[PDB]
Amino acid sequence: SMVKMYGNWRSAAAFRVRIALNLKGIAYEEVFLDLDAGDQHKPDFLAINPQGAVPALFDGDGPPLTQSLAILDYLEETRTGVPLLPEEPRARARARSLAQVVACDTHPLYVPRVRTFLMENYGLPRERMLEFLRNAFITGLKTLETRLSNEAGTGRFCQGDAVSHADLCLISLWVGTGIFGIDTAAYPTVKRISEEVLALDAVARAHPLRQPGAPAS
Amino acid sequence: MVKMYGNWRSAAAFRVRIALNLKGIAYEEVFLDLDAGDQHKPDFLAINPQGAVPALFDGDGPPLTQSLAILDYLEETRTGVPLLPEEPRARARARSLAQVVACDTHPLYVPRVRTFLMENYGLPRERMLEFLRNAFITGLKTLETRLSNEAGTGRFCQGDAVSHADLCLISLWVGTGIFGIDTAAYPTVKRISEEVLALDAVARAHPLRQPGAP
Ligand SMILES: [Cl-]
Repeated sequence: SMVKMYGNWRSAAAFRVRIALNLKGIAYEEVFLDLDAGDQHKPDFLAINPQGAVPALFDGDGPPLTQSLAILDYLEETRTGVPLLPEEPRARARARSLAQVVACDTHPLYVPRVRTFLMENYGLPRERMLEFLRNAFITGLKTLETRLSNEAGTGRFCQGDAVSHADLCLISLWVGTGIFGIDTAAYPTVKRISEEVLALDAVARAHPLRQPGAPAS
Repeated sequence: MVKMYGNWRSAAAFRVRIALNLKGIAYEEVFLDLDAGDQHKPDFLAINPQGAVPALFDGDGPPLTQSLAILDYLEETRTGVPLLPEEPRARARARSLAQVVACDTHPLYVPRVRTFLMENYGLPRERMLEFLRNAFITGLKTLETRLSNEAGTGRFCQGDAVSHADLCLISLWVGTGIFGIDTAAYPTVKRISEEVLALDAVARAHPLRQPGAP
């Protein structure tokens, strides 16, 4: 009778879903887990989510929905009022391709499990592990800047003049440049669009720094 | 006609190749040699700034990249057997399973990452491969748990019809052979993978049956 999300303040995947829920006007409650303190591995949570996935979304009766892109499409197909994809198939594919530059090629390389594995498996200090994270960000940001700057499809937003899944993924990476201290001077098109997206109430309300567990700044 | 810049070993190219065959879409594949640095030539960076495969040209217009986006494009613009169910919960489940591979697992073992680990940290190949192995095992454990215990699984990942979930699953499964990952602990994954492999459209698209393979 109300959507329930299990999330985390910092998670880019949780942020994407949170934005979509807000943009579409879907009432929900979010439960915040500490992913650094191993809440995702606790048996009581595992009782409702065996593989421990965050974010996890419960939409009334049914098993939970996981994986941020799959969830975004689920919301698109079940709540159609404010569409977050265009209608034309090539435009949809481009928007999804841009989203996946982030959600497939970039973000999975900097999740907490990877950060901890690099340190624990190789004995790398945090300072050296972060070289992997920074490289992921920079590689992704370079691709997005080139594509957004040179391709005809870009408008006010990543694809045309309507917010799409591409923008939700883009802003989720952009906020990470703040959280993880990546220089963004070289990506002015990414900046312009990210600020355009961040100016929206639905996006700002969902910002990691406005969630429980966040640091001050 | 459809034209794909591909590679024999690429899991992402394999996903797309399977869909083309299943849906009765003819294609030309250009096989890049990624050991030889074909992905890094200007011509190709022009096509894909990411320096990666696959890239798909569908007539005129710009190339399409990202295997999941391409799979949905093929679903939406072509006829041929559906590779997603009709009901949104089922579609979301299929996509989620696909994304365990395509988001959480596969991006950790692509060539650019293997090369970065060796070059940036000076890791020997054998030590770099621990990162690759950990990715496979992590994804395989997640898939085994989900597929074995969730009600949605049938003959295939989602119900009894092949979907995007299976194309991604088998793209991981074939890598267990190529990269030498033990699979004894994932019997449900094995069952479904061999079910999918039995389909001639999938068997034709197998990495080891592509030009450039050993
Ligand atoms: Cl999952």
